[PDB]
Amino acid sequence: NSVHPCCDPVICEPREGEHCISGPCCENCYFLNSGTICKRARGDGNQDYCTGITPDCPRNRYNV
Amino acid sequence: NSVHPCCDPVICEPREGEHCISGPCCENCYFLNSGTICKRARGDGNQDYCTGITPDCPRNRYNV
Repeated sequence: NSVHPCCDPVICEPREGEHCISGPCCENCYFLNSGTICKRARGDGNQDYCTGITPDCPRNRYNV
Repeated sequence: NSVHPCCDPVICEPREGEHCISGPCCENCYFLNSGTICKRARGDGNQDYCTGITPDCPRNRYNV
């Protein structure tokens, strides 16, 4: 198929000015605001939140 | 010009099986053996060495 629209194929980094390529916490090449819920929990209210600085969805650190 | 031969443009990561894209300590998409000198010093013998796990040339930590 083809180049990811966020990717710069001569560097294998995101195009200059963009943050990221893909991930729960990446949207149109930019990081979602930290605090954005990226996964809800079955229920303690210990939900997983975006960091604002990575594209993944970190496990909430209060989880055992 | 064109895609870096190490780059996978649908992921913006190195092709599967390769380590890296470019850097003093990257060669043909693979990490140089750790211990490989990547820069000599003007002279204490405190040279900079590749790590075996990154493509950059770290400053030797014994440097003030």
